Amino acid sequence: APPLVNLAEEKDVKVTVGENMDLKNADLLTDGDKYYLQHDATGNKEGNNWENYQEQGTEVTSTAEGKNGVWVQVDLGASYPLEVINLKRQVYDGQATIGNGNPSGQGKRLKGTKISYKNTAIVIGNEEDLSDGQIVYYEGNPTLPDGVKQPENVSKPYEEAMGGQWFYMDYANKNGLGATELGTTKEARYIRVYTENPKGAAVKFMELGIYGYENEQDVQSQDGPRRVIDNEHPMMIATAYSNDVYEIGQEEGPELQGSNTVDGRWNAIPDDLKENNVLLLHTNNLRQFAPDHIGQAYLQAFHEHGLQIAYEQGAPIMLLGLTAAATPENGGTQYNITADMDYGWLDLMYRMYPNMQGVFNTENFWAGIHPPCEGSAKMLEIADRFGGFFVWSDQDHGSTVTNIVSNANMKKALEKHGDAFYLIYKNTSSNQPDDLKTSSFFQGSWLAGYTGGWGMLSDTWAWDKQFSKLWQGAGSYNNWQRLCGEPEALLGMQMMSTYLGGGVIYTFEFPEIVYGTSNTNSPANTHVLTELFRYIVNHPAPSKKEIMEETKAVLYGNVSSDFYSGLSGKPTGFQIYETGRYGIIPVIPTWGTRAEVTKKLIQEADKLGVTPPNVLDVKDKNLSGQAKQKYFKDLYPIEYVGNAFADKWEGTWYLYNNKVNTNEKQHAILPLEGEEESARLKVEMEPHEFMIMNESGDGTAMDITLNNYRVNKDEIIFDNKFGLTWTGDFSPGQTTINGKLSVYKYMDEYNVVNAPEGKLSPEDNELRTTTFELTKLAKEPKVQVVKGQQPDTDGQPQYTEPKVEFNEETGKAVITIQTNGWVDLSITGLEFVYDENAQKIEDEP
Ligand SMILES: CC(=O)N[C@H]1[C@@H](O[C@H]2[C@@H](O)[C@@H](CO)O[C@@H](O)[C@@H]2O[C@@H]2O[C@@H](C)[C@@H](O)[C@@H](O)[C@@H]2O)O[C@H](CO)[C@H](O)[C@@H]1O
Ligand SMILES: [Ca+2]
Ligand SMILES: [Ca+2]
Ligand SMILES: [Ca+2]
Ligand SMILES: [Mg+2]
Repeated sequence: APPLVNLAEEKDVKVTVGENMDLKNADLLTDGDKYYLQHDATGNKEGNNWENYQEQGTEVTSTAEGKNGVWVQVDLGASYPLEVINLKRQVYDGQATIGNGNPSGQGKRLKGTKISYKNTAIVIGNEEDLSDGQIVYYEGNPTLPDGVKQPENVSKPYEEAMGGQWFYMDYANKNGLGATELGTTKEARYIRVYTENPKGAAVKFMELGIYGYENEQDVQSQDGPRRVIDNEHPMMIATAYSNDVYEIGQEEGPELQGSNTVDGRWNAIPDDLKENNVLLLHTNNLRQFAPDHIGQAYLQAFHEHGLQIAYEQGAPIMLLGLTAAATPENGGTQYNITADMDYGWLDLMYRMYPNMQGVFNTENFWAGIHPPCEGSAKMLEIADRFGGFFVWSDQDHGSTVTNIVSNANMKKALEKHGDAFYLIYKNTSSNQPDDLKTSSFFQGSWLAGYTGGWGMLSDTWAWDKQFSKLWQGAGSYNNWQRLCGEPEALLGMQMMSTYLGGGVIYTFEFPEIVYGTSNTNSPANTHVLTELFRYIVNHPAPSKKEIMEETKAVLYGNVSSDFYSGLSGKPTGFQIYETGRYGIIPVIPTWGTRAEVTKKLIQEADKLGVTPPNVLDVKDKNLSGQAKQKYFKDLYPIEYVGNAFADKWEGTWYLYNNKVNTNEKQHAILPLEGEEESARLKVEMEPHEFMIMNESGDGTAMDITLNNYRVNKDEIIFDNKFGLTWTGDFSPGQTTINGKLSVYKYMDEYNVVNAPEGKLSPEDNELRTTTFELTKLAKEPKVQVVKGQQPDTDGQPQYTEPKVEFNEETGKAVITIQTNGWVDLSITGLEFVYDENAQKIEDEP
């Protein structure tokens, strides 16, 4: 257990009241329950109806005539450093009803009249009569203990809330309501709460949480950030979705999609990569549409439970803070139990769990604009106060970033806390060609210093919108089938392109396919993600300085989707390029006027010691399409010839075949280093392959890593040879739809890395050819596999031994290999001589 605890709950406390007061059911004050839900075992429903909100609690009643004010006091049994207090009293005058929310007819919200209590005060101390009392909070005019002085600044009443009220130990910080620095404590044994009900002599106290430490040695402090996210410290996020089943008080940790667990996902990660990974707790459709009491209870219980399990395993955590515009801010939806977030609870999670790091937001604007901005503004402030971070994932059709800045509170929060805020793409709607513009916006936002970084969320839902079987269009298959169809190597190609643009966050869905099921690692995870991510961890991406230095043009405004065609590549929806010649092309959205953005970018460049790029409005005559190619070709020299993607960056060539789902070979012809400048490497690749090449520099050697890992889904998924049920319906006794269960069955039984007996190795044994032509050489070069992807349990090879043909009379050496997966090749004994016929590395006339 972490050092910050609810002492009121953990200790054997004594509860008392003043003379002429009656005390009833004292144990309810410190039972950890603020909601008194009764039907947890049946999904918080009795029949088809959500259970009512029924408020129970410790009742204190004045029996002194004409004097309704009461107090209740807790003796913790010893003096402890206290940091936070949470007080909740009866919220509703009478009983609240369950009425219509947002969206109308599905969302549910409590309705009724809320109580605003008066003459509320909180006093703590180390004498039982509190003659040494210190004021934590004071509203109205309750008579304090003898020896405790009236405070100068007095609070006014507030409306009681579902989560209660939160108090901290700095009276000068908003009269005790203002959240303090981690570890701001006062030592006390006795805690007294004063309250007067506006109607009558009785107050029901539903909970008094008193959070502190066992001793002063355990008191925490804010000594720096919880993590660094940058080119030298990249971060992979894996989403841990609730399976939508949970019961408050259950012994076992929350079940995740695909028979996964929080601890299980963490322990599946290779040890050397754990420091660059985080788990995102996502509530998914847990208690979806539920009214306030059920929503808040389940949001809190699910996240706390995940945090605790993570804490025991040493796993850092992000929480889903906001999706589907489901926020407690005015106008919010109830599409998710994030609707019932209590910002006091979110603060508590950072104080209680040292492994709590970040907040995640995605997919809001289809459902509402300003509510998710208002909520994100508050959560960004909280995250950054604790040295944490905030990630916002979305595709930008053109108004995503401008919507964010159009909200005054979010704009202001970004100005103060922007260094802890990260924008990552999300290519779910792959059929809209906004992938490349999104990356440009997000890179541009970072480059100019409005945000702390950028990155990627690649979603296999992208495949659903366009394709099915290999080389085929969507056809008439179920969407859960098409979800499974994406080539594994393509995920690596996407990672490579994000890396080259100085991206620092990497995340993938559908998690049960890309990371795995049943706490195992999937084929994608094992043979692509973990391999390439290890390269990214050990070979830092370009810094902001390096991006700035290589960038000759920055655009301003809402760049056209189709701008990239005939430049870096046609937007495919899959976040890949035809060439690396121009980089990502940073486009700064309208964070301010062109002049304001220009000044900001110049300041950022100056700070890095770099020449500022020129800023052009997207509408500039030079970017028209006739003149755009001329303008960009004059700024950025050609590096290689051919139709494959290639980028040379700091001595290393990065390549891929850039066809998403068309079976075409592509090539790249590279000028090689050394004394002989006519030296050439031609690479030819079939689709779904990426490559990293490093020359020795003296023209004698080179190392090549290639990866073209692709599982064939044609028979198992699309022909459906095992007769799985791919539909959106529930089957008898199931809380998960058939389509999902089928994905899980595929991953558990039919596509298993190192498949044990009775399970199938992945369908990955059909190999494809990569060829390398080296010219002009005097003698045959030497090739060998340093390391290669090993067989699954079926014994079938993932590569064949490389073959070298060398022609004496011409310079040409041809190296051929067949792979499905990764190999590290080493080529040595290269003796280049002058080649008058060497391919010219230049543009066409
Ligand atoms: C009902 C259901 O099973 N949903 C799962 C599914 O949800 C995603 C798909 O519906 C997809 C179709 O193209 O659209 C996505 O927006 C949707 O994502 C989910 O909902 C949005 C609002 C966000 O909260 C996302 O974080 C969330 O994933 O697939 C996801 C995983 O891709 C989950 O399993 C859902 O349970
Ligand atoms: Ca209680
Ligand atoms: Ca380059
Ligand atoms: Ca080198
Ligand atoms: Mg195999």
